[PDB]
Amino acid sequence: MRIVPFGAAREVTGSAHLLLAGGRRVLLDCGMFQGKEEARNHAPFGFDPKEVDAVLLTHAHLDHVGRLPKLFREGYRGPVYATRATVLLMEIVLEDALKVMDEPFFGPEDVEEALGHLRPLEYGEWLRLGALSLAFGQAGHLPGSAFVVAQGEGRTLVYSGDLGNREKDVLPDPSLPPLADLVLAEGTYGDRPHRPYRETVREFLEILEKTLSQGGKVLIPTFAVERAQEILYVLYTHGHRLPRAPIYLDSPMAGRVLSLYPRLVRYFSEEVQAHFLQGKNPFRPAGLEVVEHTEASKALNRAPGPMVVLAGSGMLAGGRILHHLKHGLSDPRNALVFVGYQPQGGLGAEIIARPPAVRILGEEVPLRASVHTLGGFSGHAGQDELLDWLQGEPRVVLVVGEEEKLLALGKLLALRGQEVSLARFGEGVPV
Ligand SMILES: [Zn+2]
Repeated sequence: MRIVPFGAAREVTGSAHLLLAGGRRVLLDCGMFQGKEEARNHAPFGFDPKEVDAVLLTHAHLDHVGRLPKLFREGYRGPVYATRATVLLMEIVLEDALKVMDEPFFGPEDVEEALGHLRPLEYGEWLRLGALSLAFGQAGHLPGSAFVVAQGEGRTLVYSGDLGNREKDVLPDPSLPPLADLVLAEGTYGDRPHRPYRETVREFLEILEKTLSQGGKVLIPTFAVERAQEILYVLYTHGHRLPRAPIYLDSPMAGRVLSLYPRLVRYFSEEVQAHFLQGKNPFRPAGLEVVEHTEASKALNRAPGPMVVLAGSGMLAGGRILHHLKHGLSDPRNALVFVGYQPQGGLGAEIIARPPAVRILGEEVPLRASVHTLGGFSGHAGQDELLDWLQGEPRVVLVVGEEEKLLALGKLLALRGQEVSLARFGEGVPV
């Protein structure tokens, strides 16, 4: 038994790892490369898709599912297991990827073909292929998120996928992994832990209080898959002490996802499940409004506050949020609140730099609006949490993250007495 990395090796995008054991060949995740590496999506998988017996999916994010349609595109026709949640979320996610995609590497034909082979698999359910036994573990990174426990040949392998940030309240706690012979783990935040959730929420409400009372606009760039609605959960549960203001979820995508949430109750925390039981939907705070078209979205640019606005892209790589910033950043009474990680060398980091003005949609705009960075809202397990999850495991191979982060995590693991290595593309590791 051995696992072969085929993405997310000394990098963060591209998750896909071939499991070779018991004459069977299981594909663990199959995501697209993003950012600067985006062209690699056109390159070859590094293995014959046609020779895959089955593929498992940890969660619906593009960086872990994005290259599945390409897998079918080239022949593969086996089953693709995932949680109901991961399945339903994937449809929304992929149809959007198709639509919002400059240079395609797969077609609509490849999409339904892929969606068509998806087969449900829930936490604690065991799959069997030859002597190989597979099952999903609770990851708490998204609804339906999970880590893979592969067991066979007298060995045991644990694949982490993306471990969530246990401190938040929407998803349930990640599960400790079973003691394994080998753990293929992520390290997005191998260098540092996040600011505590609790105090992050507090600082969050603080910002809203001040901004909303002076009739300002609270701008919140956000991803449409889970971050957008988690922010709406906070609003929903602290909305009793917040000044009245319309809440605009300026992202059709984010809405579709929201609509789907009620159908996913089981996948959330006991707290979130308790609300749904009282007949209420904690993802819909008062005055919530989902903006469908550009016309209304642009009117919000020139609409006096107070108002809370949410829009993507979450990395500010484009989207309606730019238009909101282009017209809301020069008023000191408004507040920009980053709730997601901002890549370096981007407008995000650039804005946090705090120059006198910034370029947006071809126009240097004075930066007076106050800026904030609430990292406590990260959906990834921080370094302290990483060390916890990984505790006790004899051997660990690192994926997902930048060399440095992974090395930082590595060093700590090593000094702890654990064996470790950063995965390499192609170079398999013995389970
Ligand atoms: Zn993810």
